Amino acid sequence: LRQLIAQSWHTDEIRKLRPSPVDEAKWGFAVVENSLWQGVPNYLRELNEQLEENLGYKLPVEFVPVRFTSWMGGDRDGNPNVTADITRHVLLLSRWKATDLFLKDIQVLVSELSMVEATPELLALVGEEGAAEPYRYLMKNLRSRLMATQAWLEARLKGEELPKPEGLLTQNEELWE
Amino acid sequence: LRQLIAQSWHTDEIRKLRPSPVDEAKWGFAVVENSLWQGVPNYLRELNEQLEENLGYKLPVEFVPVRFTSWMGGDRDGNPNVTADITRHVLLLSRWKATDLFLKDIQVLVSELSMVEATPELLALVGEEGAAEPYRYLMKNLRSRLMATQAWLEARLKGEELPKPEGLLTQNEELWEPLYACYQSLQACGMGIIANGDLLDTLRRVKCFGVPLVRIDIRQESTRHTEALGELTRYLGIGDYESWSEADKQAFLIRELNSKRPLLPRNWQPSAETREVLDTCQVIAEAPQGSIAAYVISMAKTPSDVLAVHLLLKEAGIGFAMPVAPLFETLDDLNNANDVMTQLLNIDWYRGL
Amino acid sequence: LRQLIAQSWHTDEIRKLRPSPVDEAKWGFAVVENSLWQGVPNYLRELNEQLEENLGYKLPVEFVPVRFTSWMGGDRDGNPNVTADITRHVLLLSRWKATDLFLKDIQVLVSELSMVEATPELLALVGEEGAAEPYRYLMKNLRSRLMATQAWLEARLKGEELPKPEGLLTQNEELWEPLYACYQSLQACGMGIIANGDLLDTLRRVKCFGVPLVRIDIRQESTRHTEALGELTRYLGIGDYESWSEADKQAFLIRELNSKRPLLPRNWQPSAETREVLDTCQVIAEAPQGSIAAYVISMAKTPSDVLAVHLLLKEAGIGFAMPVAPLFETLDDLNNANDVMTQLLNIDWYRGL
Ligand SMILES: [Mn+2]
Ligand SMILES: [Mn+2]
Repeated sequence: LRQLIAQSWHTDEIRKLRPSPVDEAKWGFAVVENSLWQGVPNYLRELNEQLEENLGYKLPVEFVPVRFTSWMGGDRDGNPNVTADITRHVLLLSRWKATDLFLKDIQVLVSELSMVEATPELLALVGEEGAAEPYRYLMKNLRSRLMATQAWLEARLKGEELPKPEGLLTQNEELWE
Repeated sequence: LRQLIAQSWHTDEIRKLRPSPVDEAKWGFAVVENSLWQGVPNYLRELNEQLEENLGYKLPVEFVPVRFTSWMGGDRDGNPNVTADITRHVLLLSRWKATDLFLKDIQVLVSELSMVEATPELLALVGEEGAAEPYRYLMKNLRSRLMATQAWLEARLKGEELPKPEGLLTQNEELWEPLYACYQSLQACGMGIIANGDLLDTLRRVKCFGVPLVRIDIRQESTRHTEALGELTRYLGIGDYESWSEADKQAFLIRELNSKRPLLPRNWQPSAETREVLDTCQVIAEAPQGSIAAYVISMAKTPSDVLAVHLLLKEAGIGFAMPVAPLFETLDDLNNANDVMTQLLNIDWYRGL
Repeated sequence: LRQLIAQSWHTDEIRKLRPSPVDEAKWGFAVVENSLWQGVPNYLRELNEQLEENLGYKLPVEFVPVRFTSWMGGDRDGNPNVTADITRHVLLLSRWKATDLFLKDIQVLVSELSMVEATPELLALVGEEGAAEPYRYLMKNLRSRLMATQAWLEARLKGEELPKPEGLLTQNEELWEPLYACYQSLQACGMGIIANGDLLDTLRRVKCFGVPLVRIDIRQESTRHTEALGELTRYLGIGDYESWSEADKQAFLIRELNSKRPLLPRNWQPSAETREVLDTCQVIAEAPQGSIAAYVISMAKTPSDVLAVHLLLKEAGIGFAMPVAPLFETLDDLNNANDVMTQLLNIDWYRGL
């Protein structure tokens, strides 16, 4: 506690210059990772435990009633600094950050899913090659697919144009499935 | 809790095959990161708080009395699977892992050291360019330096040979130095509490774990050294070392240990066993100083047993003094141990080495 | 003609600085490509047409009696600027240039060998894949193989170290073989006239110039070898070679030439001069066999002069028998020459080497 307080008294930072839409877009990523990332799923577990306790049923797995959106790098009402270039940029950055957070989730999954008992349907979906570590297989495929798109956006962020990898992620269905 | 237990009941893994020295070397890295990494520095804080409370003084920052070492990928006593190639490999892997753990420490430091108040000495050390974010500067330099060496070892691990980057890390002094500089200014400039926090922890970990992460120890039986040196002598037509009495072996060993002309034939054809003894000393010699803690000689029975490894290491080209240790592990060897070392210390050459 | 003359009156270049061994090595490549490259094969065709006309027979295709060699970047007699580093460099450059000239020959061949009629033996040698354009196949393979080695030497020339490609060219046999296979089928399959045209020319150039382009010769004074071997002996505490009478020098040299234990200290500190003598033999030894034609010993006066270089080369690690040649260049040395060689041939060890 004394360390942490001291940090704040001595860790002084003070913008000298007006923040920019990217900076403000970045603070929202900070809120997303330090609180919403754990917060949403917990909210959904509690809500589900309560439904079943009090009413007798749980919402189906496919039903996620919450969605977060941001106006950062999207709102130009009255703001000349939020240009189409900035939005383009911020749009990319979000994708980069989702890749960052989704990799941490996928790593965990790649190591904890050592189950070998699987369904015809799931086995079919892999059929041989990784049919001796099925769930792990599908998590390893996704891991590469995420790592590929990450690589591509770090280039675009940098200003380089280069074709997009075969497993570029663009839709949620690609992670969901 | 139910999730965690379920994992264990369903997460079944069972080796199908004999683990390998790399695997066992890997479990030790797992112990290092899941427990020793936090454990050592805490042990050192508590010990320090107690010294000062009960006795009135704290040990100085530069004094880290604990060091961890591993025999994994270092002990070949009785184990044909621990080859000089494996040790080479494991030696590299440790360095890779230290880079991994040291980066996590350095990242933290790069963001929390936003202090701008610094000392003449520290400012000098950066002087302009980063003289507007001094401590951060030195942590960013180290970050690159670590990232560079990491990159290099992931290639070597892979089997690729490519020159080493300008900021390749090989010694603990290279991590110590900058880190210690920040500590000093922060104390000097009134930021004691920040200095004695995560910096202190990384400081202590450098000396406790450092560059190699965990130094290894090499261990081979005495018999194996006698055979390598016997095959060598017969090839040179000098005689047969494993037939000579012990006074002759020491005679031969002291003569060669003092000799300036080499003995190991440049392009020789030994047997598998001998080559292994010879290659292992080449790894020791090839490895950065401070990677290898000691050469242990299991089954040591006489003074020539210890002198034998000093000869081989000399032949392997080694620039520093490697601690050799006889391992007495029989009632008679224990019984004879004292006699064996008083003779060894009576040899003037040994005593000064 | 007026253009060409004008060029010379206005194209003035004048060295401002002393040329370097590389520059002089380069002028020899200029002679090789502007005149020897066409000249040798023409000399061989005329000589062959004459043999058959006047005597009734032609020499066999495998017999190329001419070979060109250069002393450029090989002769250090009296020249401090020709260092072992320069020779290493020039040795590489020659290989680069042979790749350059051999590609021009191979391109021609890749397009003109559209013949599809081939022999069992040749078809076997390709068997499918390129069995629908056989001769072209083998010329395309060689083309890549040459292009690969070219790439590798342009890096080494540049100072970069990177492993060598699978199809690195080092011997003339590697160019000869495929080329000779095509010749054989073309003769066998009725395409004599095509075989005896540009293929014949490249065939003869491989043996006349080959992989190294022009083998070099190394040349150092005898005195320099005596000093290197004197400094060595004093360091080992054996004595001082440049004081021993000639019978003692031969004694010492024959003993060591037969010895199985090395003599050159692994990490030694000689003087500049000695190191140069030692490094040069390491280049010779390091270089592919057939790059170096001979070691010439200017100022050779006694049998130990020749034996001295065989000892150094042995110490440098050399796997083949390098032709050593005494250079007698004084009236007395000429006068004593015969005596010097009859003693050398009376040494049984020398005679069989
Ligand atoms: Mn034992
Ligand atoms: Mn002369």
